[PDB]
Amino acid sequence: LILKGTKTVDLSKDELTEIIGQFDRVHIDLGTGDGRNIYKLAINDQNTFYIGIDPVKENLFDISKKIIKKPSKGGLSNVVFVIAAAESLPFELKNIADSISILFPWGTLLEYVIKPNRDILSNVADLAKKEAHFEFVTTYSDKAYFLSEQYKAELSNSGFRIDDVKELDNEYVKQFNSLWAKRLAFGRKRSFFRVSGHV
Repeated sequence: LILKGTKTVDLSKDELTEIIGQFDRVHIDLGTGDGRNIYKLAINDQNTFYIGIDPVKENLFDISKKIIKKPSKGGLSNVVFVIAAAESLPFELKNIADSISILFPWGTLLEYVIKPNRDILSNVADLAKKEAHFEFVTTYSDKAYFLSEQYKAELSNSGFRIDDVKELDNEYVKQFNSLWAKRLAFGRKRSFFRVSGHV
């Protein structure tokens, strides 16, 4: 279940394996949103295949129509948008990612990362390969909680070993091309949190 411009089509496990073959790394961005964060990641690193997952295709149409253009007009060969939700990830993505990111999640996905929801995070952990680097960047209102043993033990029980926790400012977030990230970055002073480590 992927997007070819504004049209939804199927991609089989084989086809995907074939594509991933021409790359040394595969990164997955969950709840990718409007696909801009992923777009910038890919354009700056042609040695990685980027998979942006999101349950709402309407928000992906623009970038989706753009990545499919010829390279001369902003097209990209290392991107694919998957239409799925954290509650039910596609089995084809099992044990495939070298790295995973969840950037500025909203709604239920934010809840799953913050609570945390061990079951849901467990399913996300299944998308990563043995190595697997991960990054969770969140914000709620405009750091000790994430460094607590409780949160650390729960994420660990889900397959996520925290190596670092950092509090980022608007200045940093101003770097993201996401319209959602920019609204967040350009507004009131706000606190951002990045929990990162390995699977």
